[PDB]
Amino acid sequence: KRLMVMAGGTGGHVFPGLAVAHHLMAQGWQVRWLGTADRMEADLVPKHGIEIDFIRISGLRGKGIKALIAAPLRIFNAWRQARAIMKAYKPDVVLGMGGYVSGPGGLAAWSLGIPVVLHEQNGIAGLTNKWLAKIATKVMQAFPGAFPNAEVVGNPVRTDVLALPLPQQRLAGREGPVRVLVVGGSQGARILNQTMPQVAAKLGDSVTIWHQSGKGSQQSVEQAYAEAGQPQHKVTEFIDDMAAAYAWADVVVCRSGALTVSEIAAAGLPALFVPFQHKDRQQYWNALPLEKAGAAKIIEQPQLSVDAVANTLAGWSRETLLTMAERARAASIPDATERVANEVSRVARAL
Amino acid sequence: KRLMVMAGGTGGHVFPGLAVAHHLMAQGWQVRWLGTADRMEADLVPKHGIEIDFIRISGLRGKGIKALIAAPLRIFNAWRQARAIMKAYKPDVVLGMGGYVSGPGGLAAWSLGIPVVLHEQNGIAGLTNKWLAKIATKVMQAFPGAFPNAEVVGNPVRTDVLALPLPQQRLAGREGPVRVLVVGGSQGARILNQTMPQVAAKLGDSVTIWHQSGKGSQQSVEQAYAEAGQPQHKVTEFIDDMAAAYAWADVVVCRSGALTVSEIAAAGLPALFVPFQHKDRQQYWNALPLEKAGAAKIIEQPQLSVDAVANTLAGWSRETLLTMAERARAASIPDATERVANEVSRVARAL
Repeated sequence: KRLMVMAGGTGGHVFPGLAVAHHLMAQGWQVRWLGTADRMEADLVPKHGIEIDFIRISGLRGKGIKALIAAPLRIFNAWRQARAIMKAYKPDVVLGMGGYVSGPGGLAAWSLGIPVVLHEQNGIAGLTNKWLAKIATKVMQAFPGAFPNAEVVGNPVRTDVLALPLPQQRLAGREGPVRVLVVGGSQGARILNQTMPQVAAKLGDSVTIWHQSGKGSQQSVEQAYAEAGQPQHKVTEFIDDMAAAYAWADVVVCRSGALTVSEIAAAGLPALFVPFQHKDRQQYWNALPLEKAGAAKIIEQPQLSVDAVANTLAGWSRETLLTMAERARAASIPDATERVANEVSRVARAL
Repeated sequence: KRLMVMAGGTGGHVFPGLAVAHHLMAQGWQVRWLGTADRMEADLVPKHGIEIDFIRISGLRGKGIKALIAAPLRIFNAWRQARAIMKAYKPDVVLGMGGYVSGPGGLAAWSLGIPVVLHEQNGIAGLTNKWLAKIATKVMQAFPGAFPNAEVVGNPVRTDVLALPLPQQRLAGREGPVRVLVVGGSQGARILNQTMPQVAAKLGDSVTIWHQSGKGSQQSVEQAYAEAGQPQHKVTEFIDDMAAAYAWADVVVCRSGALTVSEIAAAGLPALFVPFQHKDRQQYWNALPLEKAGAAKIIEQPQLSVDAVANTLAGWSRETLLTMAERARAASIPDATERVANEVSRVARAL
């Protein structure tokens, strides 16, 4: 069976799409990618041993369906390019993980009678997925709320995180300072590198921190902690083994990208989410589900301060943290990858 | 007031000598150094703005004072070199901090009628100091036992450590995992770098570690802890602010060079001393004083192992550690520099 995946690196849709592709390739499936030449998937997908076909959508990015149809020549051309690719590759089903390229791609598949399956990783539907869903044979979403009735299947999560012991077991008999894990990602989180050292000064002996500063920020954060009078805290540029860090932690302080929220839920860890601000507030919507379940606390930019973070952490006892961890695990969906792959398989079967 | 300090090729002798030098220079005293052009003092002393005269003694092969004294022409020449140096500088007194170069220097001062003051930093007198004591006007030792009746004045301690709050204040209300500070010095202690990660594995959550690995060993030790399943421990190449680390720690695992032992006592901290093995067992004798006071535990490499260290730490309760801490502080002398400085002043005035 042939599967064509539409998922660009922008918006981070390529990673979950890659998870599904690899899962199906292990089932004998042939997978081909549909993306754009000057985007991240152009370099990453080939490194995964997967072939990729390109189309041009220049000037069409950021346009919703009404805006696309208002550009007759360009939308028709991208649509014709995708149609040619699909007539040649002849996929049995097309999977759209979100992203602008999936618009013309989805329209091409649909016009050719190829079933379209979509997956939305965020708490709020992306511009393209929102309208593409109307010609989709099957629509899935990671969290509830992005779409009114789409089956909730979660996002793919790293196997090592999924393998972690349940919260009660992991936290059993644990006493001593609340272990705070600060995660900034490869590039690091500027606001966290600046805020946490002062938070440490306010909380003193009540917490033990492992702060991941991001590339080239190890030295300055390490210095900030010493200046705050809490030099004993651990600061690393990166964390290669997130599963090991999650197993150690009592609570995590980090941004709320969609995959990150799913990973946190699967790890069964309480979190204090600092959503990246944006008029769309995508990350805010990604974290909301966990906050609603009482597994995390969201502090958007408009309320972020040293005192807000410090007071928030200080208010969480070990009993409260255990409850939050369990609620996180409960809000988790461990087999998102298999579920999506199975639905893509069922739809290709025309069942 | 002119003083000539004679201290050999080891920080053990040189560092305390520099403290006494600076202390007196800030009081109008003129100070000059006597050492060897090939040893570390040749580079360090000039960096402190102090002039340094050298004694050239070739063909020793590392034997030291015992060899020099067994070579008639060599001892005669070294003694005359020192006399020429003292005839030109005309010091009112000379301070010997140990080391073979102080031997010809002391003989020279004695032959010119210049009083000789000695300071022994270790639990066992160095051979040069032992013989020199036979012509010295005043002998002082850091710990009792080096010499039978020499005044005990201790060793110079960095003042940021001397100012650390008392054990009761530091440990008041402190709970949680025992904080273990592993110190290997600028070059690191290979055995500690290899032993502590394994010890961490055995003690798990009962301890929190801050391991100072030494130059170029940060990454290998960091990796060792991760492989031992305890990646959360802090690992730093160096520790500049030792006072801050000592403030944080509950117990210290380190070598027992003389200055280190005095520093541990001043910090009022329990310690697991791992003496550097040698025929003279110098470090063993430096530590023995604290252990006898019930402020530390000594473990020589022969009976040193993962289980040996882990078992020792696991056997110390917080109540016990507080006791040891108080014992350590009680066995401390905070005015070593001022004390030796005063004795030097008294002798120079022929009091």
